[PDB]
Amino acid sequence: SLAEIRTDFNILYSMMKKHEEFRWMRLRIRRMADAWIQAIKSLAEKQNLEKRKRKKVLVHLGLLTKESGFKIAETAFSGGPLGELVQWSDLITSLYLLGHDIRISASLAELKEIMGGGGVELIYIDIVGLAQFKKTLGPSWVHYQCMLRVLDSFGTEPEFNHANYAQSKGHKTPWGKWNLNPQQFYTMFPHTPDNSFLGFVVEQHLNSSDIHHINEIKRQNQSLVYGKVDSFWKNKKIYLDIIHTYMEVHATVYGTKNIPSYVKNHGILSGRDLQFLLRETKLFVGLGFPYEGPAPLEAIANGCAFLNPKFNPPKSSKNTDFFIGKPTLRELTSQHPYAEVFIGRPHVWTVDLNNQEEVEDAVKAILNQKIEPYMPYEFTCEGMLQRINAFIEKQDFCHGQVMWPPLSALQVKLAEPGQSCKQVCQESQLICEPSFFQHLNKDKDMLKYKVTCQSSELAKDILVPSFDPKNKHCVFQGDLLLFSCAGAHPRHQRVCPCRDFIKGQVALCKDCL
Ligand SMILES: O=c1ccn([C@@H]2O[C@H](COP(=O)(O)OP(=O)(O)O)[C@@H](O)[C@H]2O)c(=O)[nH]1
Ligand SMILES: *[C@@H]1O[C@H](CO)[C@@H](O)[C@H](O)[C@H]1NC(C)=O
Repeated sequence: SLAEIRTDFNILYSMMKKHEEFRWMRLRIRRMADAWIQAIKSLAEKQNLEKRKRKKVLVHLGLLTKESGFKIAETAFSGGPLGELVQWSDLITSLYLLGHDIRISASLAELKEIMGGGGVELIYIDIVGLAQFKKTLGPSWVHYQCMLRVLDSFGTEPEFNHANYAQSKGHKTPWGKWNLNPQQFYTMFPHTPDNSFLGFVVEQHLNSSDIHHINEIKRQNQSLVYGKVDSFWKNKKIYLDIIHTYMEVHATVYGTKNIPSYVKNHGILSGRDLQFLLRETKLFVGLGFPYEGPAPLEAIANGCAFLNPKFNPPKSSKNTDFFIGKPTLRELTSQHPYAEVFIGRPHVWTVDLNNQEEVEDAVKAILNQKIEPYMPYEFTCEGMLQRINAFIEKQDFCHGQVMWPPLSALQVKLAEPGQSCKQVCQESQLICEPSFFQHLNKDKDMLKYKVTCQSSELAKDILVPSFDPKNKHCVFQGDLLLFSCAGAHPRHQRVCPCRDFIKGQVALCKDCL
């Protein structure tokens, strides 16, 4: 009944052989196996993994069901989308190494059998899979809703999750409306503090001697374009011509008349051959699309600089077809906001693609830069293992455990008008902690944080609790499902729950382990 760390992948390989659909994830795990095993042993030596209850975990890969009809396994080796399979691979591996009892499903039949078998304590599922869960189980699916952890790359904001409020606000999207605790949504990058950051591991294969003699390994004038689809290259000729002035321009593109004649195409590469190419490459070139993928972090892990297209105005539902109907109003300041804000120079140059001088200076700067391979701790094997272990042991929506994060981590901030709780926490080098809103939502609570309510009313709005400092009037939350880090009050101040984070591990407060 106690979890024991696993240091051998034989049982896992055996589980993943039972579906052809898993082939790409099995090959990824096999390439990263030595790094994973080093990591679970290191975590267990540093940090108490003893006396954890072994959980029966349902892992339902909705994106791999026939019923979903996505053909993601079918395109996995021919340049189709891999972001979601990267994350699923690293989640399954983490659960397995931590010694949990994983039951993998990629069919309605398996979903129903596993849930039928009882004893399920935890459910990892995607958005397509969640619809299938509700349909397969029927009305008692809600009996399990607190055990759901919903892999949702781009995030779901409270205003979209609340079905009745989303309708009241005229949101016409099919997405959202699950009425979950929004911390139950597991994102690819830590961009949505209303949600939990799951992430993944950045694959690299530089041994200690590679990292040291990286200046001698790298072709100093080799650039590689990020963009495995020809359409991504539309209207990039002037940009690429500026880079071609200084560097060879390599590509990994399928099929192409958006691609200048001078570009050295390798076509779609296997994982190992891509990694070898990144090891050789000085500059990884963003075209603007796709948004918030793993590929740039792979380049940075291999000592490549990332040229990150800046978006002014920021891209969102208000101006970008891709974002219309997504259950979020979040704006992207660049192709890879994580790379921009949490890594930055010298590894990431965030440049206006249109500004020829800024692009030319970035390329010339990057050529003159010393290579330092870098991975943020949260995207290492040991980082992800620490994060998902903390979530499994500590994160409880079923009212069975102590409060987490602990109240001790609460730092109240007042957001100005036009400023969200996400923004005011961030610019204090903190992060919004939506589990703390419940402590900021009445007169006697506001006194503790030096806010004085002469008058107060209740509103069912994402923008409250709010404070008019001019009138000393407080608006409190009437619908607890509408507590939201996202959203700026145009008139009043927001009362905002912030927490600290372990540096390089934003998911976790300093006292959260
Ligand atoms: O020729 C290639 C180009 C990319 N990739 C991989 O594709 C994965 C997904 O990265 P991307 O950011 O392109 O995300 P996607 O759009 O597939 O979700 C990364 O692990 C890359 O290593 C690959 O295997 N071969
Ligand atoms: C890059 O470097 C190679 C080898 O030093 C050189 O022959 C080539 O002309 C360079 N190409 C560009 C576009 O700068």
